[PDB]
Amino acid sequence: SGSEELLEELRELLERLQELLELIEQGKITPEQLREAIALLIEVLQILYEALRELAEQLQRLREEL
Amino acid sequence: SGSEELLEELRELLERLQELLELIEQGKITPEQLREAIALLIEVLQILYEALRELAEQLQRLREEL
Amino acid sequence: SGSEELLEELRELLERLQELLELIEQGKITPEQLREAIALLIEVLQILYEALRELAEQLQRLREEL
Repeated sequence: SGSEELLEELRELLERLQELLELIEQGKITPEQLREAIALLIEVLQILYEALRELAEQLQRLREEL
Repeated sequence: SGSEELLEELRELLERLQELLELIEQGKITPEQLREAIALLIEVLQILYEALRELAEQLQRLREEL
Repeated sequence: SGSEELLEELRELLERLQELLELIEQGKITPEQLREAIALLIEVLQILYEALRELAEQLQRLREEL
């Protein structure tokens, strides 16, 4: 579906966020990397919101098919 | 549905987060704005979690209608 | 379902994020706590992404059951 393609981007961005998470856990993240992590969180969330909207549209269209 | 109303709030908060993202991309965000972005990310996520829970409840109720 | 178990972890992590949000709103959060909040946002998002993928798989399997 389309939701899938969106989930692929969630996946890759989250792999970079996983690296930033491990830097936080290690105590090594710089201010520039904290700003990168904030930006990636916003980018991920915008895509996850769109995938949510598409899944809600599918569920309500099928609710309208019964 | 109810999920929709929740998605509207995700939408507006995300428009402010889009502005903060562009400040990060420009290299211009202040510490106060980084703190604002973190707060908005938490607020958005709380709403997206509730919308997720409602959609999972709908899917499992329909799973129970078949 | 499985999505539920995932939503429980979203719930608890979000209760700690709620506390960090209130510190931001009060003007009292430290840099260490800002880093904690960023890490928790990434952890929550990884779980919410997995719960999204599972719900999309369920919807598309049922789409394939009609």
